Amino acid sequence: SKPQPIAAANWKCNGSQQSLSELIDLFNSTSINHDVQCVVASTFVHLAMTKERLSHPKFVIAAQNAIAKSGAFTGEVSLPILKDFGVNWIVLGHSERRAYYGETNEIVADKVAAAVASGFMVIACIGETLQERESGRTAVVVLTQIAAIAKKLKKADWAKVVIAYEPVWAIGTGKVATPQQAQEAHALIRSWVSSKIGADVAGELRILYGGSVNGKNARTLYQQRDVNGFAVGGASLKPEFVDIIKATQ
Amino acid sequence: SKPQPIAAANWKCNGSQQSLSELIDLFNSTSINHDVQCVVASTFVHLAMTKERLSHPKFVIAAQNAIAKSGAFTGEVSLPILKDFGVNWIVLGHSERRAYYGETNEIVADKVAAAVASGFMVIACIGETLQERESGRTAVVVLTQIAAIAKKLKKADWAKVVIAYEPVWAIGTGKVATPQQAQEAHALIRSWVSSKIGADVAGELRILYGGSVNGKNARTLYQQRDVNGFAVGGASLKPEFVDIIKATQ
Ligand code: NA
Ligand code: NA
Repeated sequence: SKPQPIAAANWKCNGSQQSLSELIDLFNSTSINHDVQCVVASTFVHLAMTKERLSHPKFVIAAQNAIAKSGAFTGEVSLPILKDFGVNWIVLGHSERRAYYGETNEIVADKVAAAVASGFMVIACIGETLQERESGRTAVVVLTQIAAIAKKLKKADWAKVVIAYEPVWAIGTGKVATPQQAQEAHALIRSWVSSKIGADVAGELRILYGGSVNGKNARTLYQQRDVNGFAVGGASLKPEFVDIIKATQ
Repeated sequence: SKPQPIAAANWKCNGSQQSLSELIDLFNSTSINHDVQCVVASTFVHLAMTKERLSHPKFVIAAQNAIAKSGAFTGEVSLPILKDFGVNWIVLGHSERRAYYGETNEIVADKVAAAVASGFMVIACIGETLQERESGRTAVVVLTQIAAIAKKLKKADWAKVVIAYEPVWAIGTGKVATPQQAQEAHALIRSWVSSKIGADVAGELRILYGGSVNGKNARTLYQQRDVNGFAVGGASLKPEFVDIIKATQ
C-alpha cells in the first residue's frame, strides 16, 4: 500500500495579506475525511500570518528556501531562523531556484542534509527540462539530481525526505504530464531508491508530482501506483486546491 | 548644510524572536534628540514581529532584498508583496548579494529602479573589494556601480534614493579604514552625482558609510563633510547601535 499522501501548496512569490487570508479561510473550513498531509509553502513574509491564521489539523506551514547557517548573508533566511520561528517543513531545490539562482545538484543536496539535520521535513524537488526529454535524457537528468541528494544523506534521514518530481516543461505551462508519463518517471525514481538506499526506504518514500496539476487531472494522476501526492503551484492560489487534496483518495 | 542623517541597522541573516525583541525594546526606550532617520532591516521572517514591536517614531523598517515583480519565483520576495506588507524601505545591492547571489551592476540597478517606482526609499549599496583597491580601481569600480543605477533613474527619483558606500576592503580583513579614506570615497560619489545629475541632487543626497562601525569611531566618521550616516552590520545587532545613532549629532 502507498504511504501517507501529501498535498503541497507552493504559493511561490505571490499573495497579499488579504488574498491569502481569504485562501486560508477556505482551508480551515475544508473538511478532509482521509489521511493526507497538507503543506502550505508561502513566502518568508507571509509565514507569520499563516502560522496564526491556518489552524486546520491536517495542515502544516513550510518555507520555500533557506540557507544552512546564519551569518553575514544579507537577504537570505537560515534554517535556525526558520526553526526558531516554528517552521518545520521546507521546500528545497525547486527548478526555479535551480535555474534562476544557481542552485546546482550539490548545493540542493547540502541544503537538504542541513535541513534534515536541523529536524526539518524536506520536500526535495527534482525533474528534467523539455530539451532533456526530447533528447531522451530524462532518466540520466532526474537520477543525477537525486543521486547528489542521497549522497549527502544517511539512511535514517530519508524519513524526513520527500521527493517531488516536477518536469520543467509542465511547470506553469499548462502542459500536464500524462498519467503514463508521471508513472514511468516516479517508478524510475523509486527503483533507484530501492537499489541504492533500500527497499524499506523506497516503500516509505513519498514521490509527488508537480506541473500544471488542477482539480480535473489530479484524481487520474494519483491513481497511478507511484504517485504519493502533488506539489501545486498556480492552482494552490485558487479554491480548486481543495479538490486536489480530495483527489488523494 | 548636511541633509537629514540616516542610521540604518542591517541585521543580515541573524536573530531569534526573543533576541530581536529585546533589541527592539531597547531601541524603543532610547531618547534621540536630533533629527535622524533610523532604519531596521531584518530578515523577511521577522518583518511582521518588527512591524508590531518597533514603536520609536524615528524608526522605520526595511527589507534586505527583493525581486521586481511577483510570480513563479520560489523562495523570493517581491516589491509589491513587501509594499502590501507595509514595508516602505529596502536595502539593495549589498556586497554580499553582489558576491554570493549573482547580483551584477545591471541587476542591482534594475531592482533599485523598480523599487523607486513602487514607492520605496532605497538604500543602494556600492563599494570595492581589497583586490580592486590594491590594484587601484577604486574610482573605476565605485563610479561604474553608481552610474549603472543612475542610468535607470530620473532626476526626481533621487529623492527616494540613498547611497551606502561599503569599504569591502576594511570589513573583517585586517585592514583598518581611516575617516579620511571614507571621506574620499564619499566625496568621490557626491562630486560625480553633482556633475552627472545636478548640484541640487548632490546637496540633498545621503551617502552612508557601510564599514565596520562602533559607537566610538562613529562620531569622528560622521564629522566628515560627505558622511551622512551609517549602514551598520555587526554592531546593528547590539545595543551600541544606539551610540552610532547619537554619533550622527
Ligand atoms: Na518623525
Ligand atoms: Na532626499
